[PDB]
Amino acid sequence: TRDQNGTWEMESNENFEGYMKALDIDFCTRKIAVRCTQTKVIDQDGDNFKDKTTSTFHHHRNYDVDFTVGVEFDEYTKSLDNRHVKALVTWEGDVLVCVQKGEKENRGWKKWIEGDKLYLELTCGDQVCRQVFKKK
Amino acid sequence: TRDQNGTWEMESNENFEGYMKALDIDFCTRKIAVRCTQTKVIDQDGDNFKDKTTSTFHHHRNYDVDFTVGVEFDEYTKSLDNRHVKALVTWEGDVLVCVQKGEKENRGWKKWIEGDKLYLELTCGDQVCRQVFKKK
Repeated sequence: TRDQNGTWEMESNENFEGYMKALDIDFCTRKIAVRCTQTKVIDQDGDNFKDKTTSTFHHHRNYDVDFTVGVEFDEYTKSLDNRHVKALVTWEGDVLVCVQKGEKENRGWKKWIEGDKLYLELTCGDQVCRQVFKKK
Repeated sequence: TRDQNGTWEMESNENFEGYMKALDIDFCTRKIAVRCTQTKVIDQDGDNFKDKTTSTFHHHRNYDVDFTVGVEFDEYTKSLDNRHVKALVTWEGDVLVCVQKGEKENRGWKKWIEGDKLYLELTCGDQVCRQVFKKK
């Protein structure tokens, strides 16, 4: 049949990355594009076509870590760089301090309550990231 | 206080990209990561900690094309390779066939209905991508 009218949801995708490579699309765009869902709305009147395609990219990660202060533990940093470190968490006053021994030097974090907010400083080498969280 | 229990929502995030760079996280991952929401649930019993962090990012793009079978038209392939092509769509039986004339050779697609599914084959050079769509 020639009638392509309808709302179409992509259910299978084969060799999208090979096609994109042939178009000289960079590895980054290919990595996001191949993870997208695709919805195609086709409005067709005889030989006249309107095609609206919506591509959607959705990312969710969960990263769960359990530890006991003072007991060195094995950490696999799956939510970041996916490396194995030997982490040791200790208290320095009211600050929670973690050294993450492994491939990277000067790697760890500090976590503390100040005001009614949670402060997190992550360090690796010469870089320090500071994050602040509020209670929900 | 040493009591870090609670559900925490990130409200400030500074030098995350520098920290990720030091961890050898590529720019492609970093651009997604800096856009994620972050919620941290800390369950703490004395020196025993469970930390569950969840990160989410959602993005959607639209690509809308109108054409008439047999009428050549100008197409700019944003959301793929960002090139200008002169597209010409024709019927070959009940198969909708398009040639995207331009820089890339053997570039085009075929679109047809078989059963109640929509089949799309995209071609560039020696690469063929095959996509199958179902009705919603």
